[PDB]
Amino acid sequence: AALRNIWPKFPKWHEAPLAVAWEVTRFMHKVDSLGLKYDPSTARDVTDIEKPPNDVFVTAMTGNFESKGSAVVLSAVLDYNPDNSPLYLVKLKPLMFEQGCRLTRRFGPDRFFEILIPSPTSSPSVPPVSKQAVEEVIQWLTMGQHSLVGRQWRAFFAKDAGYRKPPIIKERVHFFAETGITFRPDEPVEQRTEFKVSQMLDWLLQLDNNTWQPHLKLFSRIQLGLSKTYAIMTLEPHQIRHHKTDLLSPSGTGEVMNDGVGRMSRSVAKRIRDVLGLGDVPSAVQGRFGSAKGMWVIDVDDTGDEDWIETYPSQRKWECDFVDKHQRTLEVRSVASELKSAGLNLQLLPVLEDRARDKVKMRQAIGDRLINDLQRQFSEQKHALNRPVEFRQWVYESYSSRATRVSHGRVPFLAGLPDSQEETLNFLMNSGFDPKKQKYLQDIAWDLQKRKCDTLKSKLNIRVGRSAYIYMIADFWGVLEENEVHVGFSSKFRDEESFTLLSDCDVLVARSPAHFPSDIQRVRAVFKPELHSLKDVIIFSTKGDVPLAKKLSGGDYDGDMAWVCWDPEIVDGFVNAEMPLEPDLSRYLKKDKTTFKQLMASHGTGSAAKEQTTYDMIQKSFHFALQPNFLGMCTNYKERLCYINNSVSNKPAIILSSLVGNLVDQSKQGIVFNEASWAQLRRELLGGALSLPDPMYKSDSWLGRGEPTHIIDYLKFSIARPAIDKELEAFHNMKAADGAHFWDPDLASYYTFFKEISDKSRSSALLFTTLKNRIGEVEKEYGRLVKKEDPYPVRVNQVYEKWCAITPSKVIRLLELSFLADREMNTWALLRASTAFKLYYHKSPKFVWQMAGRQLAYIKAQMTSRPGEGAPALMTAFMYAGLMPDKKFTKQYVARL
Amino acid sequence: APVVAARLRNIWPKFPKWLHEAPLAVAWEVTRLFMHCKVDLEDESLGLKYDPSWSTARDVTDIWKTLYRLDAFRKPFPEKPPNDVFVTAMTGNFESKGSAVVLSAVLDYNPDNSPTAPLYLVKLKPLMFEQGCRLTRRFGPDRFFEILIPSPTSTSPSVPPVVSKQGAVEEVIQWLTMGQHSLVGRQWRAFFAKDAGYRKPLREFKPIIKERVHFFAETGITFRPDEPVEQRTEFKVSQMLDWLLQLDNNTWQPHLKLFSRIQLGLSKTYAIMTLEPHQIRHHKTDLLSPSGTGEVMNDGVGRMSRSVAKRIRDVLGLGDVPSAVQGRFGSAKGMWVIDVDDTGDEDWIETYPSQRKWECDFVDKHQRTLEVRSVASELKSAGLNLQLLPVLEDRARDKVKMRQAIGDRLINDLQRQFSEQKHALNRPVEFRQWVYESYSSRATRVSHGRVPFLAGLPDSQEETLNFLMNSGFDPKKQKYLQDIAWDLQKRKCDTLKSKLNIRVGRSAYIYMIADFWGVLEENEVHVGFSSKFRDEEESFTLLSDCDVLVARSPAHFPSDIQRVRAVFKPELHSLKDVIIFSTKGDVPLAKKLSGGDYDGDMAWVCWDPEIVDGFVNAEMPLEPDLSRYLKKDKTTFKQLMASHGTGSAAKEQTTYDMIQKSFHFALQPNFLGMCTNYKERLCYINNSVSNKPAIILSSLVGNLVDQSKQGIVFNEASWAQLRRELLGGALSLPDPMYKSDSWLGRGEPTHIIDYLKFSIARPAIDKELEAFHNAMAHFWDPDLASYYTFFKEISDKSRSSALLFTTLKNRIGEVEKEYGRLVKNKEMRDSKDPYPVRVNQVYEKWCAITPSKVIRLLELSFLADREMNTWALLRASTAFKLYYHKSPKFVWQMAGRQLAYIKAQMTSRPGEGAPALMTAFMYAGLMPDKKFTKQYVARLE
DNA sequence: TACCGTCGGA
RNA sequence: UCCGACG
DNA sequence: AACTACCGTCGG
RNA sequence: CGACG
Ligand SMILES: [Ca+2]
Ligand SMILES: [Ca+2]
Ligand SMILES: [Ca+2]
Ligand SMILES: [Ca+2]
Ligand SMILES: [Mg+2]
Ligand SMILES: [Mg+2]
Repeated sequence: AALRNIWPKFPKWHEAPLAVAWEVTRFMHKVDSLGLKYDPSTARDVTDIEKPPNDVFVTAMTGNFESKGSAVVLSAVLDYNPDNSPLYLVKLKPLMFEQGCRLTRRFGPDRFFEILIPSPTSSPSVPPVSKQAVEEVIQWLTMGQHSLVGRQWRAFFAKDAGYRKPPIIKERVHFFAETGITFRPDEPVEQRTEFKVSQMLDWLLQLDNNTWQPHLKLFSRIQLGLSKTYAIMTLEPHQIRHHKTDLLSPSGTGEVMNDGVGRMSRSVAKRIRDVLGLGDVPSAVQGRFGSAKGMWVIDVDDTGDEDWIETYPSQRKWECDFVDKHQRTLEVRSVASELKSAGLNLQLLPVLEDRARDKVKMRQAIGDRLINDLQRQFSEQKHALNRPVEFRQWVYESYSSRATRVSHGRVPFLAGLPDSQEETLNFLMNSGFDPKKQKYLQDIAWDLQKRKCDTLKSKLNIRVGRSAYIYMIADFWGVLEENEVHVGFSSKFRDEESFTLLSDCDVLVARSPAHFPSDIQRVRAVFKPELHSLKDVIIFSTKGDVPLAKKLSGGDYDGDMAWVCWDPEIVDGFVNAEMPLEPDLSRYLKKDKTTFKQLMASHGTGSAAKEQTTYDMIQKSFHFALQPNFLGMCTNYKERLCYINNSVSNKPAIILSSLVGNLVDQSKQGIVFNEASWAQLRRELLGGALSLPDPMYKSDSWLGRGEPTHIIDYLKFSIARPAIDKELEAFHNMKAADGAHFWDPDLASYYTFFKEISDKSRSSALLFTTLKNRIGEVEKEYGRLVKKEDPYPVRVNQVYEKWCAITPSKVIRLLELSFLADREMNTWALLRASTAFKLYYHKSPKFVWQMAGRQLAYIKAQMTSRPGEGAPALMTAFMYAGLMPDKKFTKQYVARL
Repeated sequence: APVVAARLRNIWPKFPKWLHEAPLAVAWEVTRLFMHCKVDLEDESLGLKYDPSWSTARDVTDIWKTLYRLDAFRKPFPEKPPNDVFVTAMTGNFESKGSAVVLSAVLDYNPDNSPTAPLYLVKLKPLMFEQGCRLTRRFGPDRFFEILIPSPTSTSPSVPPVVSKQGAVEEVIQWLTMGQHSLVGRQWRAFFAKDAGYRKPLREFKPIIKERVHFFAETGITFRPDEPVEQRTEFKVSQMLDWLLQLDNNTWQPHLKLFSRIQLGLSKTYAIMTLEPHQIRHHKTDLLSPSGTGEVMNDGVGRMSRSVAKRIRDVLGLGDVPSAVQGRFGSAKGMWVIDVDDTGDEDWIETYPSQRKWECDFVDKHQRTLEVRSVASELKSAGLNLQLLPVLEDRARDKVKMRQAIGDRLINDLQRQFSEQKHALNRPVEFRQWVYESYSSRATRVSHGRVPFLAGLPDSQEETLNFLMNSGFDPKKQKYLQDIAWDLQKRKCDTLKSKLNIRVGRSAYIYMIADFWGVLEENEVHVGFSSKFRDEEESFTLLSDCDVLVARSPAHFPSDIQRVRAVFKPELHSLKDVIIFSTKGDVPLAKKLSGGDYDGDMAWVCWDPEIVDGFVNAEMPLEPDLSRYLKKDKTTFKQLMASHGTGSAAKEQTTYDMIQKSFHFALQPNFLGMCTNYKERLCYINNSVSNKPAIILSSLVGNLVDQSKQGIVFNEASWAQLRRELLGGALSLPDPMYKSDSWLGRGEPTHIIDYLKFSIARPAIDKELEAFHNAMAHFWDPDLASYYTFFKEISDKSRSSALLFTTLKNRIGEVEKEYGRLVKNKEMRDSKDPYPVRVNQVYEKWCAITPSKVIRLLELSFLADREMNTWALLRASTAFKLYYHKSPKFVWQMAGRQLAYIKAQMTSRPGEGAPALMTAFMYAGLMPDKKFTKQYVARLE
């Protein structure tokens, strides 16, 4: 309680633009009758007054916190303050641009403030102040306004942000600015009318027509207003087709067959392409529209050019009138785009094996694939090392630097070589060095492969080229039969056969996470020309008793993606399983069903009652949301117990699958599940208080007895590790080495050159001896500071600074080339590198290459040039970074040779 | 004409006794030098003897160096064979990885008209690689020799009199075919000839029609009477042809048609695999029309097993398995498509009668080897051409509409291609990406193992643009780079206004195939792509539920473009990058397309709705009977043999008769060109491709393309008579106005081509070039003068340095003046020395400019490539200082390389990254990263 | 004054 | 442009 | 002390 | 880290 002054105080020193106030307050970095005064508001860069970029600042000052659909964000991080004298330390983050949302577009980003705060229901770090208290924290966040940068902030939403480092579990809480110093009673940022959270929520959800909803679920729908989305277009009432019924089963079971998905007209789809700047028209988008959320797919039957969209009951999360423009605006979160290979995750393996007709054969196949994959990998690197052009291509494919190059506009350099080992190899190879000839490169290439082996031991990867995660859609047009799916691609899906569609074959579909044996299903891919224009989506039938998506771990067509696999080896043994009869767990899982109406009865009728009920929902929902979550604990418990049983289909496996199936829906479903319910369910149905071990596959080595038997144990320890160990032993054998050597007669060329001049001139000899000596001093400082585990980059740079200081008559002017702004590009730099190489190449080779790699590459390129054999090119750092190896050149050139 | 016969006795270079020991590659390349340097190979004054070193040479320069020691050879050496070729000729038995070493010569008429002078001058070409063929694989590339020779029936004014005024044609033909020709130790006998078109005479020795003639080496000094290239067995041309054609079983064929099938043995192909007899299904009947017309519906195409397709992918290194290949297999020629019904794993192929061009037993393994000429591969956008436009207008439901559209399309296509280059020009990273996507240099880079240079810059203008931007030059700040981009665009505009190749995004040229499986109804076609076919608005992986136009070039009849319905059949989904026509109906759709079929024909396929939707199909034309003018010589091989009798001697004589008779037939003047041009002019002046004269001439040229294969005789008199009796007289029509570069007509253009070129293309091109010229910069760049400044300051305080600096200055103007004479002089534009040779001579003079510690420090003599020393930097800088405005082309072409070096040196900034000095080879293996260009620009904006 | 279209430069 | 195939 | 916190998809 | 299921 005495939680009475957590936020920074606002002084009357109170007329500053909101952006100016927050950035000035950001002083916190820490000064509390000094003559502080309001300097003369029109700044366009923060430096003029951990830094907000100017573009953000201009939009904050002049753009009303909005630009290109991006909103400036008032985000803050709160962490427990160490001192425990009679709580949190606020750290207002820099102003940043984040994608906007319905609520910020309708009321203004400046009126929204988001914080990351430690959960009060959490852990040793939690201060004793643990001895209380949660009600007091929740009251602090909800019951009252919060003053900050001259605005009164009220809380209206909370969501789990997960474990965060000050590690503890932190909540994201959202606040709305209801009033302020610049605010007006009953629009620019400064001239803002005062609006209560209760009205802001009533605008979004139209509570008067939704009091029948469980308030917990209603509260969860607030997330639609905060969904970060691209505003595409606004549609007119006569352009919106609200259906009053979903597509239902033809078998009369009553099941909804298009849960979450509707059609849009082809023109609407075109506007999406135009607004988002997309190479083609998207077949389907994940979006929001009024109360509706889910997927929209092009009506392949739309021949006109008129804009329209439909909604369905399964999509509309609350009764909406769709009157306000912002409730009629199509909002896209993502579009169905070109697919990539998915591989096979380990959760799928137990179910795949559980459903195999021949478990021994299915195991044998997965293992033979992995052995074939690892053997290919090891063999390809060995072949690549033989030729620089081939090794450059392999080194480029193993690690991606484009992100690092784009952010820097160049390959970043530490001292005389690029930061990364893979860039050091390519850079040095581009200058003519050979890994099989220059030991320095040989060693580097040895590290990377040795580190690559260590990455394989840690993580088991079964990669299947013929798999992909794909948005799921339902078949509005009735062309697909119950067990048929349609899959066409927007481009070539490449597997070392290639595909543009799937036709006349079986496929597996699943959703991750898969738990029940039926959470994977085998189906027949049939390409229907009627659907040819829908690409990068998989289309399920709308016939049959139950929608196929429902079978995929309770899936639907509202944004769900399916794992789709058409690898014939993985598919052919699979035997479908009926959906499981889920046990009754109500003894352990209590559902709070209280409706908004029931909440209101406590207060009466009319605006005053409704507003009270609304702030009630918020506080109660905050309590629920802050209750410790057990999804992860129970998921891990299931993994450990199913491992022990080697079963995913027996009685405890179904129980745990049903349990975790309800723990994901916890916020929307109002499911209560505390520590005591977990202890009771374990005691009565599982292994009681016993703490379960971790599966053996969770460590790098087989620490068990006898040969591994669990499929994941078998693949990681009986297939993968022995193969990896065989390559490592081959690599360890190195000892064997007509070999790679540090010495390169090319790199001493400048040294020998200047030695001949020095022998005939005393004046030049003195400069040479000085140079030789100063280099010696720096090599001793490298031994001192580099060979000292303050940080390693800093220490290398420290020597590099001393190295670059080694500086030098027509001879001096020709050596120094003063007109060059970058002294590392003059002839003295070459000479220094050559002389250092000559004197320290065998004693201390890393010093020479780390200090002078850059110039050694220059010397090498110069020396290996041959008259009339083409021209070496001197690339600028920027232009060098934008180039990549040409895969076709390597294959074509290698074939010729 | 025995005066011609006199000048036809010492045409080939003599093979001296001192070179008999030489391997053929030696004899060839040694002979080439003697011929190029004007030294007599039997000159006794030189004391010539075989150098034993030549037998082990791995570089031709090593052999020629020995000759250049002699004073007689000390003129620039002739173009040299690449080293891998030469080694292959010396130790590889003339074959490497499916490539054959080729022996070729070019002949031109001797300008000397002495009665005793050689009629022709010979230039042996350097050994080279070309793809092999069945005949070179079966008998060895070293036994084949091909020449280009002037056609003795040429009527050009340039023909000497000894032939033009004389029995000369009969004497030349007899020279070619009567007996063996001695050359490099071997006896060569002609066995095939084909038209090689109009060729300019070599400068070393007015276009003339030349023939390509192929000789087989029947024997030679090292040959053995009845393998390595040197130990070869005697073999007669008559026998080699019998091996190819199995003449005993083909005497029923017209001998001229039989002769034309020799091309199948010479077709350049990749040998894939050899199938066993039991894997080969010879069909006795083609797929026939279901309506009983007898018409063949799969003319030239058959099925292969899925495993055969896989082997093709493997052997050729393809990304995926190709649905269809163009190939040869024994006597069969045509297309083979994967059997979509094949689920086994057994190798097999099938042949049809329409594919088999002679009766072949398929016993020999070389007659059982699938050979691939080409595969159906990823498609690209096509465009219109001058032949389609009049037919598209003829068939248009609204001529005025289509006319106005085609034009407005040309206009918008020009605007997008100018607007994309103008945006890209604003940032160097973006222009580089645009230049890289503009052209393809991968092929050249892979062959030379680097970017080839001419003097101080890459040869390509595209490579030069990127090479100089890679060193930091901006194309909006340096005029030399702007000028290069300008010239490049002009050239493309010139091509548009000359060829009117209007781009149509939704169009492609696609191999045609027939539907073996009966799923396509008549007038339905199936098109699936192997990957996304992009068009700015829409992208495609297949075509479904739309109308398409299909056509073949040459298109002449109104019905040579056909509008049909694209229907995607899931049964055929695995056949990609081909267009499949129906095998139902009375006539195969392929036949309607200028008489086409499925043996390698490609169709122009258009699915652009604005172009498709106005088109109205025409019915097939009522063709005239032209037998009065086109006379087919149908003489069979059997009939030829009756002149001689039966048995092996008779057959051998008949075979050589076929050859000589077919040479005479092949050397007769061809009228395809004249009659096609006549049709163009007539249809132009009438502005009609559908009236009676248009149909007659379309039917005529339709017959003359088939000429050599059909035995059609059509002489000058018959052309005249044909024009007289059917076409209103033997006239000489005006050239269309669009043949000229500016509008020479009166008033507004009337013909659609005139309209598009002169009303649309020309004004728009001048408009774009006006706005492109306004969206763009100086020659000067202070950075490039940094070294020049640096050294004036030194040489302002040193007399010795100043003397050096002045000699450099003076000698640069010396070479500059030489550049203005050899390259700049418009007079030198035509000279025996071509542009590259003239540049190099100036470059050599430039590189000859050459510099005590200051000299050592400038020279860096330990560097093997003096062009990388600091001197080369000072030289380029000074030259730039002096001539950046007066002679920009000179500075950049001589010193561009070092200028690039100085620029990258000067623009480097401390701690702002490191410039990278790439090796020439490593530089050529890199390509722009499109994903980097887009990611970086987005961060910038 | 004697053709056009598709590919490729081993 | 030149050279080499092909339709 | 010692129990004990999930999978997948895209982007950055 | 940032969204999303
Ligand atoms: Ca869902
Ligand atoms: Ca749902
Ligand atoms: Ca043909
Ligand atoms: Ca044919
Ligand atoms: Mg659901
Ligand atoms: Mg034909």
